[PDB]
Amino acid sequence: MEAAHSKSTEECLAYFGVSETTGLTPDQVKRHLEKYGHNELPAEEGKSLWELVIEQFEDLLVRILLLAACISFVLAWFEEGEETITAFVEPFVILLILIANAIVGVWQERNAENAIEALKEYEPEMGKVYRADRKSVQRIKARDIVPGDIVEVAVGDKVPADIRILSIKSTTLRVDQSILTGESVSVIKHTEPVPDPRAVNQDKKNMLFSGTNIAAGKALGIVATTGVSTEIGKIRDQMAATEQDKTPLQQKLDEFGEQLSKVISLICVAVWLINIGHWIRGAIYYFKIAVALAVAAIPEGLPAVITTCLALGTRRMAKKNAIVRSLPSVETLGCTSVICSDKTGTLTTNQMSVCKMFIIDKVDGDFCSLNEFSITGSTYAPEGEVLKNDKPIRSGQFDGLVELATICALCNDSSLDFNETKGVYEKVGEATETALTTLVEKMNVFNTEVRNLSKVERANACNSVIRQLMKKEFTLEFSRDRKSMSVYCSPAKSSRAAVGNKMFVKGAPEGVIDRCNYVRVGTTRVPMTGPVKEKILSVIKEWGTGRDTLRCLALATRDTPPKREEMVLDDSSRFMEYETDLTFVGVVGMLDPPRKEVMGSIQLCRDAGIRVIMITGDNKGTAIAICRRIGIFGENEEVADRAYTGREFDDLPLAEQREACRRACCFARVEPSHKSKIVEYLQSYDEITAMTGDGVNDAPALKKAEIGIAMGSGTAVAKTASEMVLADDNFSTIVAAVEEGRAIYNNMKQFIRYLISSNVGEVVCIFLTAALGLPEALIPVQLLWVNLVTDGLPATALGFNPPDLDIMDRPPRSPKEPLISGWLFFRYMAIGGYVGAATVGAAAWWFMYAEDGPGVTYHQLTHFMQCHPHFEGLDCEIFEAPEPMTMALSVLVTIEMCNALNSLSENQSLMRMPPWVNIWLLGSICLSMSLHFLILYVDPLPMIFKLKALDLTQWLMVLKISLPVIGLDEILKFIARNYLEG
Ligand SMILES: C/C=C(/C)C(=O)O[C@H]1C(C)=C2[C@H]([C@@H]1OC(=O)CCCCCCC)[C@@](C)(OC(C)=O)C[C@H](OC(=O)CCC)[C@@]1(O)[C@H]2OC(=O)[C@@]1(C)O
Ligand SMILES: Nc1ncnc2c1ncn2[C@@H]1O[C@H](COP(=O)(O)OP(=O)(O)OP(=O)(O)O)[C@H]2OC3(O[C@H]21)C([N+](=O)[O-])=CC(=[N+]([O-])O)C=C3[N+](=O)[O-]
Ligand SMILES: [Cl-]
Ligand SMILES: [K+]
Ligand SMILES: [Mg+2]
Ligand SMILES: [Mg+2]
Repeated sequence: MEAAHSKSTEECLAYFGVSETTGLTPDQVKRHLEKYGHNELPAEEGKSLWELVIEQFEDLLVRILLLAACISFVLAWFEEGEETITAFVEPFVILLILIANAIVGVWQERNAENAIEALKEYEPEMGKVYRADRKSVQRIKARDIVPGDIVEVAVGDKVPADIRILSIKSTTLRVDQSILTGESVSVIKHTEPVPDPRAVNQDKKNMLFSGTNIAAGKALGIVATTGVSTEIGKIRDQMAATEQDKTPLQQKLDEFGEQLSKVISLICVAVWLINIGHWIRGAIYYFKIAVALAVAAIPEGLPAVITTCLALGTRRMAKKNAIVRSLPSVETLGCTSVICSDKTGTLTTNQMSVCKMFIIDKVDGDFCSLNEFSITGSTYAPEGEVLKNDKPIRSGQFDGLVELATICALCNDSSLDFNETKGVYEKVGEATETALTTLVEKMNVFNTEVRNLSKVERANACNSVIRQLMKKEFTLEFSRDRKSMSVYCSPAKSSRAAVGNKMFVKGAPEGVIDRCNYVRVGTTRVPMTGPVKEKILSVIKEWGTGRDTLRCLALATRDTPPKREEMVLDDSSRFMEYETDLTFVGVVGMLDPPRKEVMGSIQLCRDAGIRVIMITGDNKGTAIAICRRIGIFGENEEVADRAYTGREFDDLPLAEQREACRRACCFARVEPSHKSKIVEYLQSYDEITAMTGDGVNDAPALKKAEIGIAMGSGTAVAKTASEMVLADDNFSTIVAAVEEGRAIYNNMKQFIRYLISSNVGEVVCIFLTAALGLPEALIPVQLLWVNLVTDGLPATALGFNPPDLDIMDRPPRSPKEPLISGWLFFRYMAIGGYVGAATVGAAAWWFMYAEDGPGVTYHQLTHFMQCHPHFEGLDCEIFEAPEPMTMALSVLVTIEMCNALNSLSENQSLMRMPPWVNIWLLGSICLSMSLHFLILYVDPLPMIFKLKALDLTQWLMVLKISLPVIGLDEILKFIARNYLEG
């Protein structure tokens, strides 16, 4: 039954054809099951391990790096293998790296908890239905509840289906709908049809939504929808539907990878360009250079280096209490352009606070004076002080304030509890009432010593003094008609009727103040006149529709109550006349106040070019008032077309909506799906958006946003949906979390540039040793070992570079900003040209012009393949020698050690930026050298690798070749800052 909130109770009973008095039939329930299925959100299952590993292989660079590992296996099989059988295992290192880099990724994806299973925790197991099967109530499996069933709910029950209320058997039925509206105050339901067929859950006061739970009362209803078709079912349907996008950086690495897949295909054509005429050996040569061509092109270990860089940011962030569940999100938080954030529980403490209160002062003539007070503290904890005119006063010095707190402590069902496990006070009962309980604690009316109390005894210390002052005989409950409630108290002394027993009354100000024939002035009573009533009804309207928009409760007493045996308590309708001839005492103003640090944190995002949008299910006038307090709006700023309710927003034509999401800062009366749209719209303008929330109703927006941030105090659902938890609930840690993102990516830019322009030299070299007939090509094992650990250690040290000073004064980077720019392309083309020649020039220097180099002949080194009169006097097996290739390896090692010293800063001299500033960089160069020394001096490693040679002079030669790269860059660096300024 769709739109059941708008039809009558008879109409709903008629829609299915049932009476309340007797349920559905076994005939009906069987047919309904076959029509509507069972009552359950369907579980969503993760990917199988087979289908998870396969996803690692979809990337092209690993799809071609896999292809090169296979090609190596064949070459390993052939007699070059069998000449040196032990050292054919270079593919296994390739394969092992592909297996490792894939295994860390699957563990990244395998370790993950399900936010839909977290939602199904709101499905109750059992349900109470009346069916025609039997006369009594029937407790059955809630998944067997079909629509049209008659169901019953009492205190503490989870509502098992979306239910239209038929009969509220208690006085009020109070429901906790935080799962849909994000609010915590109990909603008072009714049975009258709500007509608008496009009313939001906040307006559907006659509905009971599956997942929500009953706070107080008992009710009977008829099921409107079961299973996925329910408001909570729409939440997960939009949660399973959303699909998280590719990181902007991972887009570039896919962009970059997609181009190597093409430029690798092209260099293989230029090798075949050797057709200038002006079989196993020929085959092996085409392949043995193709494999090394791929190994020299794709930056292996860059996935390894990137992973450990984020993993350390995860570790440093946890020091600042930001728990990062997804490692790729530590950089996307830097380019956050917009921050969408929930209100209650996020920007505010979600703890009702009594900010202001007043009582009468003077009443003479048409003049009426009020004592107005201010109460500090933004939490249920009894911490905070009462102020009059911003100077602290002692509440118990005002006789009117004594009565005000007595009414607050006695006309109250709520309590205060200190959770020793959590270390924080928690409400016991209604949020609205618990606020009054905390007020009495802050305003220690009878001056009870509370400094030495344990934290558990402090919770109710002051209320318990008042409880022992007067005995609470009975309580006239809250009822919808009068919007008021009362308690009947007897003095519990020997004075009895002389000191007199009293009625204490609290409720909506209009209803109470009408039934107030007197006005309390301290101890004395004065008749309620026109002027006095207006003066108090004036201030209430000011506190109601002001810059402080506060729910006001009127506190009155009845000094001469009716006779205890004269009042009947079966009937909630006589209660209003019972609460008559009252004496007005005072008024209190309530607010879920913003967290201490939220305001300043917003100003910091504004300073960093990040806007903040509030999106709340709370009433609009309240969200606007919290917005002014936070700084989203000005204190006197006339919000006009800048704050919309979900309905007003939905009423705009689709075109105007996207423009609204760019100019509007506040959104209220919002259903869960409304938040996901606004995120989606902001994303349509291609700015990275961040969603902060804590409730279940935020899980759609938390998933859609590129970066979800859940509060620690929030629901599990919200955490499971998001990529970051604020352990300490400190909103300031978001601003700090961004700073890390901006800083990391800057360092990521360096070690990506550093590791890539290292890869570009390995292709210039491998091409030179292939275009010209040079024997000495770098062996793939060297490129691997260097690109993995010899280049890995330095690149990771670029991750520790100092951050920029203005890092938080620049606007967010464009997500499509390219890493290698225009000149920086040339700068690395020139750097790539050098290191490409420096490794191949060493190769020739051994044979041609060296004392231990027997070859010489240069022109014959270029044509050494055939190997007799042209090769006479020289051994052919001397070209396989390991000594001529150490220079190539040691050139590349020393130049990339030096190129890493150029990577500590783009476009800036190291004469001006000494490597001292990054001490980590220098130590990492040492270990790559110390490990390089190891790969040259221990038989198991110089057998796979090359042998040390010309130690006295070769080392000088490599150091003599590697120096000009610092000058090449330092000249290119000076060319850069001379031209960038103009
Ligand atoms: C030689 C080794 C590599 C890995 C290579 O070819 O990378 C190219 C390449 C794919 C790009 C280029 C490289 O371009 C060249 O190398 C041009 C000359 C090639 C001839 C050499 C043979 C004689 C990078 C290396 O810039 C330079 C320094 O030339 C990175 C850059 O931006 C990045 O991808 C950096 C972020 C990872 C990309 O041009 C990139 O392609 C893109 O899609 C871009 C736009 O992104
Ligand atoms: N934003 C808020 N700030 C402060 N309080 C809020 C706020 N929102 C709701 N409440 C309190 O919560 C109860 C929720 O009832 P509900 O039907 O949702 O009423 P609304 O006034 O909110 O109409 P609305 O949905 O906004 O159009 C109300 O009952 C009472 O105080 C109200 C109430 N009253 O409204 O008059 C009287 C009362 N006693 O005891 O007299 C107890 C309440 N209570 O415990 O929640
Ligand atoms: Cl509203
Ligand atoms: K997300
Ligand atoms: Mg919330
Ligand atoms: Mg309201």
